[PDB]
Amino acid sequence: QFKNIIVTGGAGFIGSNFVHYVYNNHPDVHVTVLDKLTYAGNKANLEAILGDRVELVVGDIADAELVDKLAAKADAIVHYAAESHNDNSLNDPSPFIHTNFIGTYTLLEAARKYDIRFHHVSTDEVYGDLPLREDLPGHGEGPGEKFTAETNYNPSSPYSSTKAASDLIVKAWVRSFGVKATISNCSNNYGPYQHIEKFIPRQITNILAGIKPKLYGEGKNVRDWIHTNDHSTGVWAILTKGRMGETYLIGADGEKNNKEVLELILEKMGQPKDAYDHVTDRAGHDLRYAIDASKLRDELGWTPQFTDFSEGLEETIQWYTDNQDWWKAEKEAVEANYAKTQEVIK
Amino acid sequence: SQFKNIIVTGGAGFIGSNFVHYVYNNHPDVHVTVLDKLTYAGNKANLEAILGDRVELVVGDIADAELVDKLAAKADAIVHYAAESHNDNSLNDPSPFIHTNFIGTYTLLEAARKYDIRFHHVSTDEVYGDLPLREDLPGHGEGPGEKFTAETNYNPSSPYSSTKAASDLIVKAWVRSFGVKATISNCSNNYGPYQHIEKFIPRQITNILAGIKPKLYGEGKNVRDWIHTNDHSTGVWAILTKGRMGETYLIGADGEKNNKEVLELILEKMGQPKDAYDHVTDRAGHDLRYAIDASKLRDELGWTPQFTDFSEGLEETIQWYTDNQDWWKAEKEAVEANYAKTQEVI
Ligand SMILES: NC(=O)c1ccc[n+]([C@@H]2O[C@H](COP(=O)([O-])OP(=O)(O)OC[C@H]3O[C@@H](n4cnc5c(N)ncnc54)[C@H](O)[C@@H]3O)[C@@H](O)[C@H]2O)c1
Ligand SMILES: NC(=O)c1ccc[n+]([C@@H]2O[C@H](COP(=O)([O-])OP(=O)(O)OC[C@H]3O[C@@H](n4cnc5c(N)ncnc54)[C@H](O)[C@@H]3O)[C@@H](O)[C@H]2O)c1
Ligand SMILES: Cc1cn([C@H]2C[C@H](O)[C@@H](COP(=O)(O)OP(=O)(O)O[C@H]3OC[C@@H](O)[C@H](O)[C@H]3O)O2)c(=O)[nH]c1=O
Repeated sequence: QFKNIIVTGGAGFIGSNFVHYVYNNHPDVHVTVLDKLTYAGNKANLEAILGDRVELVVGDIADAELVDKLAAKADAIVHYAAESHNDNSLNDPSPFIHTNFIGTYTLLEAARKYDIRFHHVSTDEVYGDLPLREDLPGHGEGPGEKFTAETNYNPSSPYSSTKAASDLIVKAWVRSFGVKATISNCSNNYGPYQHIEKFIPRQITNILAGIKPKLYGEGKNVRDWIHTNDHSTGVWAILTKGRMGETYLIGADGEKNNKEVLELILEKMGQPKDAYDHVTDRAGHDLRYAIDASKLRDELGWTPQFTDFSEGLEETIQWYTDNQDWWKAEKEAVEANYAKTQEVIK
Repeated sequence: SQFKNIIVTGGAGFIGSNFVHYVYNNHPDVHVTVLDKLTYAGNKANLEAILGDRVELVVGDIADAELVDKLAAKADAIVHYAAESHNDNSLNDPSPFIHTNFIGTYTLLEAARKYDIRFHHVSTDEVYGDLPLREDLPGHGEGPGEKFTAETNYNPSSPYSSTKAASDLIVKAWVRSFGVKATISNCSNNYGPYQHIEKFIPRQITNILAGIKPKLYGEGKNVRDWIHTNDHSTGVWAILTKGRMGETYLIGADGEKNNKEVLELILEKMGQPKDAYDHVTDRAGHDLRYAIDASKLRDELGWTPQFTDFSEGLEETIQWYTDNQDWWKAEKEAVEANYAKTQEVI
């Protein structure tokens, strides 16, 4: 149904996985990646697949003149570009305001001008926090104990705040101006090409570099893990078959606490169970996230394929091990940045 | 009276100027610095009588970080009214709404964080979206979820209401993440003296005084919950001085009416025939019914509205616009010409 799509943020983790998906499975589609190449953008994520199907344009989603030139030639925008890290947002919120809110607005106005399709990629963090399962009457399976499409927005941080704000203007542009938009809110992704500032890759690559893994407080927090490959298929389903104006939740029923994830990484890599450091906990830290993906399953027939987390994590560890040249140049700098605000608890 | 040097942003507009007069007359220990950009909606005449040693007007933008810093360094609280406030202007040109409502709120929040001072965010019932009419509700407007509460989901409809909702979300995230000392109020439709003639009630009153037909959008079945600006002022004062840090309070006076009935009352009170008006082009995405349950504010802080007789409040408002024609006569032609660009008689 689309032949010339713009993928914003396609040189990053999840966005580049999506571009690979289209290159492999839909070779009749042309992709134009629009990416600013911040600290998180990486030409190596796309270099081997650039050609007649995929092109890279370096620039800012808030650059209205550039966005206009690109949108005049496209039939859809799939929007991943964002500042994506909670810890960076606590240290300096400025680029989150610019990219996440002003950038989304700029893209919406182009979609309105050219009357083209727009899919907004977003997060479960817009809904805030939930209690741990041991503290709920239905132990996580009762009404209201997971997020649904009817859950109230209640974000906790400058990152999650600016994401939620962007979701709200998308929805208002549909009602007020008839923009052809859909929204997705997905749980925590993992897999190859994730930046080493994030939880799973940071621990794996610390171990590879002879550095201790780092756990925030005692590791009680719970995240709902989904493989990026499954997020790609979900977005493709919503883009091509979704109902205009609707919000869809994406998740794979994969809740784990941070302590248990770290213990699995240590064991898989041959390290002792206690070979890690407890570090300064995150201001305003969100407790538990959990997604009920019944609407997407029911309506569009999407099913996740990578539901064995043990096997998915094993393949992820092997990828970081086999591609050390992809991350080694960033290790010292990322760890030094964290050292400015985190220390070992003792 | 815990706060002795406050900043009131947007204090040269309708509701903000009414609040500054309330402070001058009722809290003589408070010095007020107004920060106002004087857009088409700002008017020094709304403040002139009380300008002097107790109230200063500083002309500038809430998005100018350098100016905001200089003022915040001398203050012990910020009460934030500055906004682009009109749904119709937001549909014609969303640009100033993005700049003022979102970037402006962000800039003020960063100053409150820097100086560790109290911040009260003034917002609207429109952040919650729309409700059905009472005749179409199983509880006739009296059941759970048939009026807005502090637990109601955000679901804004327009560029105006979505930028306001977005600003509310960052305020709450700055509280959880950084400990900013903020409260939020969400109020229903205000009326009274000093309201800009682009708005519903003053537009009809002044059109009649000028020899022009009033204008009703579609059949006028839409419902708004009217509160006198004087009661909004006492509500904000209560929340500023006694509210629980981080909480939202709703302000309303149980005054729901449809637009047609309000227009008919104006016509009757001004000695005009009941059919002496035009139906005109309806608003894109028009919100149907708004309604506020103000229980939380009444029960926890002891506030009660004093102007509960709408007929009498409207009578006094008509008299004000009649006695102060010099305050608005020069703006009439331009406001009506702007509306003619997008509104025709139907
Ligand atoms: N990572 C997750 O678990 C997760 C889950 C659900 C949703 N999301 C959302 O998915 C999207 C991508 O997340 P990710 O983890 O790949 O992020 P990432 O940090 O790996 O990549 C972000 C990309 O955006 C680019 N970028 C930043 N600012 C830009 C700007 N102004 N103009 C153009 N490009 C810009 C960067 O160069 C980078 O390539 C984001 O919208 C995020 O909120 C992430
Ligand atoms: N009018 C209502 O029924 C209603 C109800 C609830 C809350 N609100 C909110 O109350 C507040 C005041 O509304 P109002 O009806 O008095 O609006 P208004 O249009 O009468 O006044 C807006 C004021 O803000 C100033 N301003 C605009 N942009 C600015 C900027 N960037 N920097 C500094 N000043 C700027 C204008 O000069 C003007 O004096 C708004 O935040 C609005 O969202 C309105
Ligand atoms: C100007 C105008 C309005 N209307 C209708 C539209 C609305 O249903 C109603 C009120 O219109 P507005 O004065 O534009 O107010 P509203 O859109 O309800 O928003 C107001 O209250 C909420 C506040 O947040 C907002 O700032 C304020 O402008 O009357 C008419 O029928 N005829 C008119 O000429």
